[PDB]
Amino acid sequence: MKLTIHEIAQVVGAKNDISIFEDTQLEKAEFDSRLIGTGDLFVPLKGARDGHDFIETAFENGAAVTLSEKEVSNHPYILVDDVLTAFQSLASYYLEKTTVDVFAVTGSNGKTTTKDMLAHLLSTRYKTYKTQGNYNNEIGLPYTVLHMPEGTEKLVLEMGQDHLGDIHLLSELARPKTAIVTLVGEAHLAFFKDRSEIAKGKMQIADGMASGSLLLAPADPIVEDYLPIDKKVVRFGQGAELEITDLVERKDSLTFKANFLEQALDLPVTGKYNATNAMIASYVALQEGVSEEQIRLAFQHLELTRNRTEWKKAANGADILSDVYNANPTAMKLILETFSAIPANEGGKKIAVLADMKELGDQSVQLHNQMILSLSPDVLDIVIFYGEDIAQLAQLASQMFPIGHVYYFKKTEDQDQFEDLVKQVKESLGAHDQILLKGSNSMNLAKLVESLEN
Ligand SMILES: N#Cc1c(NC(=O)c2cc(S(=O)(=O)N3CCOCC3)c(Cl)cc2Cl)sc2c1CCCC2
Repeated sequence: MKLTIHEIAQVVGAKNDISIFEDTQLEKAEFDSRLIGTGDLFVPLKGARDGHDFIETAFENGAAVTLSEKEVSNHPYILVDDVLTAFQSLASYYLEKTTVDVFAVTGSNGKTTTKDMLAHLLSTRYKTYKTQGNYNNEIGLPYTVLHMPEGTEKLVLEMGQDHLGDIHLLSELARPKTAIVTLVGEAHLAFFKDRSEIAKGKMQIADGMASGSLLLAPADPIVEDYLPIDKKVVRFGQGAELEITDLVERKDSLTFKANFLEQALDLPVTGKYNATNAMIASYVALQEGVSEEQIRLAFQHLELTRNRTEWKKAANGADILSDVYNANPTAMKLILETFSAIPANEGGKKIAVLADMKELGDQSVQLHNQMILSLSPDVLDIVIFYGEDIAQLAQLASQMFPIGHVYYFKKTEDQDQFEDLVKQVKESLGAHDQILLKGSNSMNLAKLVESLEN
Protein backbone atom coordinates (compact mmCIF):
# COMPACT_ATOMS: atom_id res chain seq x y z
CA MET A 1 0.00 0.00 0.00
CA LYS A 2 0.86 3.69 -0.19
CA LEU A 3 -0.18 5.11 3.19
CA THR A 4 1.17 6.06 6.63
CA ILE A 5 -0.49 5.72 10.04
CA HIS A 6 -0.88 9.47 10.63
CA GLU A 7 -2.24 9.82 7.11
CA ILE A 8 -4.86 7.15 7.81
CA ALA A 9 -5.63 8.69 11.19
CA GLN A 10 -6.17 12.11 9.58
CA VAL A 11 -8.34 10.66 6.82
CA VAL A 12 -10.45 8.72 9.32
CA GLY A 13 -10.90 11.41 11.94
CA ALA A 14 -8.99 9.60 14.68
CA LYS A 15 -10.60 10.34 18.05
CA ASN A 16 -7.32 9.65 19.81
CA ASP A 17 -4.29 11.55 18.50
CA ILE A 18 -1.49 9.53 16.82
CA SER A 19 1.24 12.11 17.45
CA ILE A 20 2.16 9.70 20.24
CA PHE A 21 2.94 7.00 17.70
CA GLU A 22 5.78 6.50 15.24
CA ASP A 23 3.81 7.38 12.09
CA THR A 24 5.25 4.56 9.97
CA GLN A 25 4.50 3.71 6.33
CA LEU A 26 2.17 0.70 6.26
CA GLU A 27 2.35 -2.56 4.32
CA LYS A 28 -1.24 -3.74 3.72
CA ALA A 29 -4.73 -3.90 5.25
CA GLU A 30 -6.25 -7.11 6.62
CA PHE A 31 -9.38 -7.92 8.67
CA ASP A 32 -8.30 -11.56 9.06
CA SER A 33 -5.69 -11.61 11.86
CA ARG A 34 -4.51 -14.91 10.43
CA LEU A 35 -3.43 -12.92 7.34
CA ILE A 36 -1.53 -10.05 8.96
CA GLY A 37 2.14 -9.57 8.15
CA THR A 38 4.87 -7.31 9.49
CA GLY A 39 3.82 -3.67 9.23
CA ASP A 40 0.23 -4.37 8.20
CA LEU A 41 -2.82 -2.39 9.27
CA PHE A 42 -5.30 -4.37 11.29
CA VAL A 43 -8.99 -3.75 10.68
CA PRO A 44 -11.21 -5.39 13.40
CA LEU A 45 -14.70 -6.07 12.08
CA LYS A 46 -17.89 -7.61 13.44
CA GLY A 47 -17.80 -11.15 12.05
CA ALA A 48 -18.52 -14.57 13.57
CA ARG A 49 -16.71 -12.98 16.47
CA ASP A 50 -15.74 -9.38 16.99
CA GLY A 51 -12.43 -8.60 15.33
CA HIS A 52 -11.29 -6.53 18.32
CA ASP A 53 -10.70 -9.79 20.18
CA PHE A 54 -7.94 -10.63 17.67
CA ILE A 55 -6.12 -7.33 17.92
CA GLU A 56 -3.39 -8.82 20.12
CA THR A 57 -2.98 -11.81 17.84
CA ALA A 58 -2.59 -9.21 15.08
CA PHE A 59 0.48 -7.39 16.41
CA GLU A 60 1.96 -10.76 17.35
CA ASN A 61 1.83 -11.40 13.60
CA GLY A 62 3.28 -8.05 12.57
CA ALA A 63 0.58 -5.39 12.78
CA ALA A 64 2.19 -1.94 12.92
CA VAL A 65 -1.07 -0.27 13.90
CA THR A 66 -4.77 -1.02 14.28
CA LEU A 67 -8.10 0.62 13.76
CA SER A 68 -10.26 0.32 16.84
CA GLU A 69 -13.41 1.48 18.56
CA LYS A 70 -11.59 1.48 21.90
CA GLU A 71 -8.26 2.39 23.55
CA VAL A 72 -5.65 -0.26 22.82
CA SER A 73 -2.71 0.83 25.01
CA ASN A 74 0.95 -0.05 24.49
CA HIS A 75 0.12 -0.39 20.79
CA PRO A 76 -0.25 2.01 17.84
CA TYR A 77 -3.98 2.46 17.41
CA ILE A 78 -6.33 4.70 15.45
CA LEU A 79 -9.55 5.29 17.41
CA VAL A 80 -12.83 5.64 15.46
CA ASP A 81 -16.61 5.46 15.99
CA ASP A 82 -16.94 2.48 13.63
CA VAL A 83 -14.20 0.41 12.03
CA LEU A 84 -16.11 -0.56 8.87
CA THR A 85 -17.02 3.07 8.22
CA ALA A 86 -13.41 4.04 8.81
CA PHE A 87 -12.28 1.26 6.44
CA GLN A 88 -14.64 2.51 3.72
CA SER A 89 -13.64 6.16 4.06
CA LEU A 90 -10.06 5.02 3.82
CA ALA A 91 -10.71 3.00 0.64
CA SER A 92 -12.52 6.00 -0.79
CA TYR A 93 -9.55 8.27 0.00
CA TYR A 94 -7.14 5.78 -1.50
CA LEU A 95 -9.14 6.02 -4.72
CA GLU A 96 -8.79 9.80 -4.68
CA LYS A 97 -5.06 9.64 -3.99
CA THR A 98 -4.55 7.05 -6.74
CA THR A 99 -6.92 8.54 -9.36
CA VAL A 100 -7.20 4.99 -10.74
CA ASP A 101 -10.00 4.37 -13.23
CA VAL A 102 -12.79 2.37 -11.63
CA PHE A 103 -15.11 0.06 -13.54
CA ALA A 104 -18.10 -1.08 -11.56
CA VAL A 105 -19.87 -4.21 -12.57
CA THR A 106 -22.92 -5.57 -10.89
CA GLY A 107 -24.17 -9.06 -11.34
CA SER A 108 -21.99 -12.13 -11.03
CA ASN A 109 -23.22 -15.06 -13.07
CA GLY A 110 -21.39 -18.35 -13.29
CA LYS A 111 -18.78 -19.51 -15.81
CA THR A 112 -17.13 -16.23 -16.73
CA THR A 113 -18.39 -13.10 -14.99
CA THR A 114 -18.38 -9.77 -16.76
CA LYS A 115 -16.03 -8.61 -14.03
CA ASP A 116 -13.32 -11.16 -14.94
CA MET A 117 -13.78 -10.78 -18.66
CA LEU A 118 -13.58 -7.01 -18.61
CA ALA A 119 -10.58 -7.10 -16.28
CA HIS A 120 -9.01 -9.61 -18.66
CA LEU A 121 -9.46 -7.41 -21.74
CA LEU A 122 -8.08 -4.38 -19.92
CA SER A 123 -5.06 -6.42 -18.84
CA THR A 124 -3.93 -6.47 -22.46
CA ARG A 125 -2.99 -2.78 -22.36
CA TYR A 126 -3.03 -1.72 -18.74
CA LYS A 127 -1.96 -2.72 -15.28
CA THR A 128 -5.39 -3.82 -14.13
CA TYR A 129 -6.54 -5.20 -10.79
CA LYS A 130 -9.95 -6.62 -9.93
CA THR A 131 -12.26 -8.00 -7.26
CA GLN A 132 -10.87 -11.33 -6.14
CA GLY A 133 -13.41 -14.08 -5.64
CA ASN A 134 -16.70 -12.70 -4.37
CA TYR A 135 -15.26 -9.78 -2.35
CA ASN A 136 -18.02 -7.53 -3.72
CA ASN A 137 -19.82 -6.02 -0.71
CA GLU A 138 -19.26 -3.29 1.88
CA ILE A 139 -16.25 -5.24 3.21
CA GLY A 140 -14.90 -6.82 0.01
CA LEU A 141 -14.87 -3.80 -2.27
CA PRO A 142 -13.05 -1.59 0.27
CA TYR A 143 -10.64 -4.49 0.77
CA THR A 144 -10.12 -4.96 -2.97
CA VAL A 145 -9.35 -1.25 -3.28
CA LEU A 146 -6.65 -1.28 -0.62
CA HIS A 147 -4.96 -4.41 -1.99
CA MET A 148 -4.52 -2.77 -5.36
CA PRO A 149 -0.92 -3.30 -6.55
CA GLU A 150 1.17 -0.14 -6.83
CA GLY A 151 0.77 1.37 -10.29
CA THR A 152 -2.69 0.00 -11.11
CA GLU A 153 -4.33 1.80 -14.04
CA LYS A 154 -7.65 -0.01 -14.27
CA LEU A 155 -9.59 -1.31 -11.29
CA VAL A 156 -12.59 -3.50 -12.04
CA LEU A 157 -14.91 -3.71 -9.03
CA GLU A 158 -17.83 -6.12 -8.85
CA MET A 159 -20.66 -4.94 -6.60
CA GLY A 160 -23.28 -7.25 -5.15
CA GLN A 161 -26.35 -6.48 -3.08
CA ASP A 162 -28.27 -8.26 -0.35
CA HIS A 163 -30.55 -5.38 0.60
CA LEU A 164 -31.77 -2.40 -1.39
CA GLY A 165 -29.27 0.41 -0.98
CA ASP A 166 -26.19 -1.78 -0.82
CA ILE A 167 -25.07 -0.80 -4.30
CA HIS A 168 -25.85 2.87 -3.67
CA LEU A 169 -23.26 2.87 -0.88
CA LEU A 170 -20.67 1.07 -2.97
CA SER A 171 -21.15 3.45 -5.93
CA GLU A 172 -20.75 6.45 -3.65
CA LEU A 173 -17.59 4.95 -2.15
CA ALA A 174 -15.91 3.95 -5.44
CA ARG A 175 -17.09 6.66 -7.90
CA PRO A 176 -16.94 4.52 -11.08
CA LYS A 177 -15.74 6.05 -14.31
CA THR A 178 -17.91 3.48 -16.11
CA ALA A 179 -20.47 0.94 -14.91
CA ILE A 180 -22.19 -2.23 -16.18
CA VAL A 181 -25.47 -3.84 -15.13
CA THR A 182 -26.15 -7.37 -16.40
CA LEU A 183 -29.21 -8.04 -14.25
CA VAL A 184 -31.72 -10.87 -14.06
CA GLY A 185 -34.72 -11.28 -11.76
CA GLU A 186 -34.03 -13.60 -8.83
CA ALA A 187 -36.60 -16.25 -7.88
CA HIS A 188 -36.89 -16.92 -4.14
CA LEU A 189 -34.78 -13.75 -3.89
CA ALA A 190 -34.24 -13.56 -0.14
CA PHE A 191 -34.21 -10.17 1.60
CA PHE A 192 -35.43 -8.66 -1.69
CA LYS A 193 -39.10 -8.26 -2.63
CA ASP A 194 -39.33 -8.67 -6.41
CA ARG A 195 -37.61 -8.14 -9.78
CA SER A 196 -38.32 -4.42 -9.98
CA GLU A 197 -36.65 -3.85 -6.63
CA ILE A 198 -33.59 -5.91 -7.55
CA ALA A 199 -33.35 -3.77 -10.68
CA LYS A 200 -33.80 -0.64 -8.57
CA GLY A 201 -30.90 -1.61 -6.35
CA LYS A 202 -28.66 -2.53 -9.26
CA MET A 203 -29.39 0.72 -11.11
CA GLN A 204 -27.99 2.51 -8.04
CA ILE A 205 -24.61 1.55 -9.49
CA ALA A 206 -24.91 4.94 -11.19
CA ASP A 207 -25.52 7.06 -8.09
CA GLY A 208 -21.84 7.78 -7.47
CA MET A 209 -20.94 8.43 -11.11
CA ALA A 210 -20.11 11.82 -12.65
CA SER A 211 -22.39 13.21 -15.38
CA GLY A 212 -21.81 11.83 -18.89
CA SER A 213 -20.19 8.62 -17.66
CA LEU A 214 -20.86 5.44 -19.61
CA LEU A 215 -23.39 3.02 -18.14
CA LEU A 216 -24.45 -0.20 -19.78
CA ALA A 217 -27.87 -1.50 -18.87
CA PRO A 218 -29.90 -4.34 -20.39
CA ALA A 219 -32.73 -3.78 -22.86
CA ASP A 220 -35.12 -5.38 -20.38
CA PRO A 221 -37.85 -2.76 -19.51
CA ILE A 222 -37.58 -3.69 -15.84
CA VAL A 223 -34.89 -0.99 -15.47
CA GLU A 224 -36.61 1.90 -17.34
CA ASP A 225 -37.97 3.66 -14.23
CA TYR A 226 -34.51 3.56 -12.64
CA LEU A 227 -32.39 4.88 -15.47
CA PRO A 228 -30.09 7.70 -14.39
CA ILE A 229 -30.84 11.12 -15.92
CA ASP A 230 -27.43 12.64 -16.58
CA LYS A 231 -25.44 9.64 -17.83
CA LYS A 232 -24.36 8.20 -21.14
CA VAL A 233 -26.61 5.12 -21.23
CA VAL A 234 -26.15 2.24 -23.66
CA ARG A 235 -28.65 -0.61 -23.88
CA PHE A 236 -27.69 -4.15 -24.86
CA GLY A 237 -29.80 -7.07 -25.99
CA GLN A 238 -31.98 -7.90 -28.98
CA GLY A 239 -33.16 -4.70 -30.61
CA ALA A 240 -30.89 -2.41 -28.57
CA GLU A 241 -27.86 -0.33 -29.54
CA LEU A 242 -25.57 -3.27 -28.82
CA GLU A 243 -26.68 -6.73 -29.82
CA ILE A 244 -25.62 -10.24 -30.68
CA THR A 245 -26.50 -10.82 -34.32
CA ASP A 246 -25.25 -14.40 -34.56
CA LEU A 247 -24.41 -17.24 -32.18
CA VAL A 248 -23.08 -20.80 -32.27
CA GLU A 249 -22.45 -23.11 -29.34
CA ARG A 250 -20.26 -26.21 -29.45
CA LYS A 251 -19.98 -28.75 -26.65
CA ASP A 252 -17.43 -26.68 -24.71
CA SER A 253 -16.93 -23.68 -27.01
CA LEU A 254 -18.83 -20.64 -28.29
CA THR A 255 -18.66 -18.36 -31.33
CA PHE A 256 -20.73 -15.16 -31.61
CA LYS A 257 -20.90 -11.91 -33.53
CA ALA A 258 -21.68 -8.50 -32.04
CA ASN A 259 -23.07 -5.83 -34.34
CA PHE A 260 -20.57 -3.16 -33.24
CA LEU A 261 -17.67 -5.57 -33.77
CA GLU A 262 -16.68 -6.28 -37.37
CA GLN A 263 -15.20 -9.69 -36.65
CA ALA A 264 -16.64 -12.65 -34.76
CA LEU A 265 -15.50 -13.81 -31.32
CA ASP A 266 -14.64 -17.10 -29.71
CA LEU A 267 -14.93 -18.14 -26.08
CA PRO A 268 -14.00 -21.40 -24.27
CA VAL A 269 -17.42 -21.51 -22.59
CA THR A 270 -21.07 -22.06 -23.54
CA GLY A 271 -23.89 -19.62 -22.86
CA LYS A 272 -26.07 -16.94 -24.46
CA TYR A 273 -25.37 -14.92 -21.31
CA ASN A 274 -21.59 -15.46 -21.48
CA ALA A 275 -21.74 -14.11 -25.00
CA THR A 276 -23.60 -11.03 -23.79
CA ASN A 277 -21.18 -10.56 -20.88
CA ALA A 278 -18.26 -10.88 -23.29
CA MET A 279 -19.93 -8.41 -25.63
CA ILE A 280 -20.65 -5.72 -23.03
CA ALA A 281 -17.17 -6.23 -21.63
CA SER A 282 -15.78 -5.76 -25.16
CA TYR A 283 -17.58 -2.45 -25.65
CA VAL A 284 -16.05 -1.01 -22.48
CA ALA A 285 -12.64 -2.41 -23.41
CA LEU A 286 -12.99 -0.74 -26.82
CA GLN A 287 -13.82 2.65 -25.23
CA GLU A 288 -10.62 2.31 -23.21
CA GLY A 289 -8.25 1.95 -26.15
CA VAL A 290 -8.16 -1.81 -26.53
CA SER A 291 -8.34 -3.06 -30.12
CA GLU A 292 -10.80 -5.60 -31.46
CA GLU A 293 -7.72 -7.64 -32.30
CA GLN A 294 -6.26 -7.45 -28.79
CA ILE A 295 -9.71 -8.36 -27.51
CA ARG A 296 -10.13 -11.23 -29.95
CA LEU A 297 -6.77 -12.70 -28.90
CA ALA A 298 -7.52 -12.34 -25.20
CA PHE A 299 -10.80 -14.25 -25.40
CA GLN A 300 -8.65 -17.02 -26.83
CA HIS A 301 -7.31 -17.86 -23.39
CA LEU A 302 -10.03 -16.54 -21.10
CA GLU A 303 -10.08 -18.48 -17.81
CA LEU A 304 -13.11 -20.15 -16.26
CA THR A 305 -14.06 -18.99 -12.77
CA ARG A 306 -14.63 -21.84 -10.30
CA ASN A 307 -18.45 -22.22 -10.35
CA ARG A 308 -19.32 -19.13 -8.23
CA THR A 309 -21.73 -19.89 -5.37
CA GLU A 310 -25.26 -19.89 -6.75
CA TRP A 311 -28.22 -22.24 -6.91
CA LYS A 312 -28.38 -25.45 -8.93
CA LYS A 313 -30.44 -28.62 -8.85
CA ALA A 314 -29.93 -32.28 -8.08
CA ALA A 315 -31.64 -34.84 -10.29
CA ASN A 316 -34.71 -34.55 -8.07
CA GLY A 317 -35.85 -31.01 -8.74
CA ALA A 318 -34.10 -29.86 -5.60
CA ASP A 319 -32.66 -26.42 -4.84
CA ILE A 320 -28.99 -27.09 -4.08
CA LEU A 321 -27.15 -24.10 -2.57
CA SER A 322 -23.50 -25.16 -2.41
CA ASP A 323 -21.32 -22.32 -1.10
CA VAL A 324 -17.96 -23.19 -2.64
CA TYR A 325 -15.35 -20.75 -1.33
CA ASN A 326 -14.92 -18.54 1.74
CA ALA A 327 -14.32 -21.32 4.27
CA ASN A 328 -14.35 -19.14 7.39
CA PRO A 329 -16.76 -18.63 10.29
CA THR A 330 -18.09 -15.25 9.17
CA ALA A 331 -18.78 -16.51 5.67
CA MET A 332 -20.63 -19.49 7.12
CA LYS A 333 -22.59 -17.33 9.54
CA LEU A 334 -23.50 -15.08 6.60
CA ILE A 335 -24.40 -17.90 4.23
CA LEU A 336 -26.63 -19.18 7.03
CA GLU A 337 -28.39 -15.88 7.74
CA THR A 338 -29.20 -15.69 4.04
CA PHE A 339 -30.16 -19.32 3.36
CA SER A 340 -32.49 -19.10 6.33
CA ALA A 341 -34.10 -15.90 5.03
CA ILE A 342 -35.29 -17.48 1.80
CA PRO A 343 -38.72 -18.97 2.57
CA ALA A 344 -39.20 -22.65 1.68
CA ASN A 345 -40.49 -23.93 -1.66
CA GLU A 346 -43.69 -25.85 -2.46
CA GLY A 347 -43.84 -28.45 0.28
CA GLY A 348 -41.78 -26.18 2.48
CA LYS A 349 -38.72 -28.02 3.82
CA LYS A 350 -35.31 -26.51 4.83
CA ILE A 351 -32.08 -28.55 5.17
CA ALA A 352 -28.49 -27.45 5.87
CA VAL A 353 -25.42 -29.68 5.59
CA LEU A 354 -22.46 -28.21 7.46
CA ALA A 355 -18.94 -29.57 7.44
CA ASP A 356 -15.56 -28.72 8.93
CA MET A 357 -13.77 -25.54 8.00
CA LYS A 358 -10.09 -26.40 7.92
CA GLU A 359 -7.25 -24.08 8.94
CA LEU A 360 -9.11 -21.98 11.47
CA GLY A 361 -6.25 -22.41 13.88
CA ASP A 362 -6.18 -23.64 17.45
CA GLN A 363 -9.51 -21.88 17.84
CA SER A 364 -11.23 -24.01 15.16
CA VAL A 365 -13.59 -25.96 17.41
CA GLN A 366 -14.73 -22.91 19.35
CA LEU A 367 -15.37 -21.11 16.08
CA HIS A 368 -17.57 -23.94 14.86
CA ASN A 369 -19.63 -23.81 18.09
CA GLN A 370 -20.17 -20.11 17.47
CA MET A 371 -22.35 -21.06 14.49
CA ILE A 372 -24.95 -22.30 17.00
CA LEU A 373 -26.06 -18.67 17.34
CA SER A 374 -26.86 -18.73 13.60
CA LEU A 375 -28.95 -21.91 13.66
CA SER A 376 -32.67 -21.57 14.37
CA PRO A 377 -34.93 -24.61 14.98
CA ASP A 378 -37.90 -22.68 13.67
CA VAL A 379 -36.41 -21.91 10.25
CA LEU A 380 -34.20 -24.97 9.71
CA ASP A 381 -35.90 -28.37 9.66
CA ILE A 382 -32.85 -30.59 9.46
CA VAL A 383 -29.18 -29.83 10.01
CA ILE A 384 -26.61 -32.44 9.08
CA PHE A 385 -23.04 -32.16 10.26
CA TYR A 386 -20.05 -33.90 8.74
CA GLY A 387 -16.55 -33.81 10.19
CA GLU A 388 -14.49 -33.71 13.35
CA ASP A 389 -14.07 -30.16 14.69
CA ILE A 390 -17.77 -29.61 14.03
CA ALA A 391 -18.88 -32.35 16.44
CA GLN A 392 -19.32 -30.06 19.44
CA LEU A 393 -21.61 -27.88 17.28
CA ALA A 394 -23.73 -30.91 16.31
CA GLN A 395 -24.09 -31.75 20.00
CA LEU A 396 -25.20 -28.17 20.66
CA ALA A 397 -27.65 -28.38 17.74
CA SER A 398 -29.10 -31.67 19.04
CA GLN A 399 -29.87 -29.97 22.39
CA MET A 400 -31.33 -26.76 20.83
CA PHE A 401 -33.32 -28.48 18.08
CA PRO A 402 -36.35 -30.84 18.23
CA ILE A 403 -35.77 -34.60 18.67
CA GLY A 404 -34.53 -36.12 15.41
CA HIS A 405 -33.88 -32.87 13.50
CA VAL A 406 -30.10 -33.22 13.59
CA TYR A 407 -27.57 -35.66 12.16
CA TYR A 408 -23.84 -36.08 12.56
CA PHE A 409 -21.35 -38.06 10.51
CA LYS A 410 -17.79 -38.73 11.56
CA LYS A 411 -14.79 -37.84 9.39
CA THR A 412 -11.32 -38.33 10.83
CA GLU A 413 -8.08 -40.03 9.81
CA ASP A 414 -9.43 -43.16 11.50
CA GLN A 415 -13.01 -43.38 10.25
CA ASP A 416 -15.19 -41.59 7.70
CA GLN A 417 -18.94 -42.16 7.48
CA PHE A 418 -19.07 -40.47 4.07
CA GLU A 419 -21.05 -43.53 3.02
CA ASP A 420 -23.83 -42.94 5.59
CA LEU A 421 -23.86 -39.17 5.03
CA VAL A 422 -24.72 -39.47 1.35
CA LYS A 423 -27.25 -42.15 2.23
CA GLN A 424 -28.87 -39.94 4.88
CA VAL A 425 -28.72 -36.78 2.78
CA LYS A 426 -30.31 -38.54 -0.17
CA GLU A 427 -33.01 -39.93 2.14
CA SER A 428 -33.97 -36.63 3.76
CA LEU A 429 -33.66 -34.66 0.54
CA GLY A 430 -37.18 -34.31 -0.83
CA ALA A 431 -37.93 -33.19 -4.39
CA HIS A 432 -39.22 -29.79 -3.17
CA ASP A 433 -36.50 -29.09 -0.61
CA GLN A 434 -33.66 -26.57 -0.29
CA ILE A 435 -30.37 -28.03 0.90
CA LEU A 436 -27.54 -25.68 1.93
CA LEU A 437 -24.07 -27.15 1.65
CA LYS A 438 -21.17 -25.27 3.25
CA GLY A 439 -17.74 -26.22 4.53
CA SER A 440 -14.10 -26.25 3.48
CA ASN A 441 -13.80 -28.03 0.18
CA SER A 442 -12.85 -31.71 0.26
CA MET A 443 -12.87 -34.73 -2.04
CA ASN A 444 -15.91 -36.09 -0.12
CA LEU A 445 -17.94 -32.89 0.02
CA ALA A 446 -17.46 -32.80 -3.76
CA LYS A 447 -18.55 -36.40 -4.24
CA LEU A 448 -21.63 -35.67 -2.11
CA VAL A 449 -22.70 -32.67 -4.20
CA GLU A 450 -22.31 -35.01 -7.16
CA SER A 451 -24.46 -37.79 -5.72
CA LEU A 452 -27.19 -35.16 -5.55
CA GLU A 453 -26.73 -33.84 -9.10
CA ASN A 454 -26.27 -37.26 -10.78
N1 LIG B 1 -14.89 -14.09 13.13
C1 LIG B 1 -14.05 -14.47 12.42
C2 LIG B 1 -13.00 -14.94 11.54
C3 LIG B 1 -12.92 -14.56 10.25
N2 LIG B 1 -13.76 -13.72 9.57
C4 LIG B 1 -13.53 -13.31 8.29
O1 LIG B 1 -12.54 -13.69 7.64
C5 LIG B 1 -14.53 -12.44 7.65
C6 LIG B 1 -15.08 -12.92 6.45
C7 LIG B 1 -16.05 -12.19 5.76
S1 LIG B 1 -16.71 -12.88 4.20
O2 LIG B 1 -15.96 -14.03 3.81
O3 LIG B 1 -18.09 -13.23 4.39
N3 LIG B 1 -16.60 -11.63 2.98
C8 LIG B 1 -15.18 -11.24 2.80
C9 LIG B 1 -15.09 -10.12 1.73
O4 LIG B 1 -16.38 -9.84 1.14
C10 LIG B 1 -17.06 -11.01 0.62
C11 LIG B 1 -17.15 -12.12 1.70
C12 LIG B 1 -16.51 -10.93 6.26
CL1 LIG B 1 -17.73 -10.02 5.40
C13 LIG B 1 -15.96 -10.42 7.47
C14 LIG B 1 -14.96 -11.16 8.18
CL2 LIG B 1 -14.31 -10.52 9.65
S2 LIG B 1 -11.51 -15.38 9.58
C15 LIG B 1 -11.01 -16.24 11.03
C16 LIG B 1 -11.94 -15.88 12.00
C17 LIG B 1 -11.87 -16.42 13.42
C18 LIG B 1 -10.44 -16.86 13.82
C19 LIG B 1 -9.82 -17.80 12.74
C20 LIG B 1 -9.85 -17.19 11.29
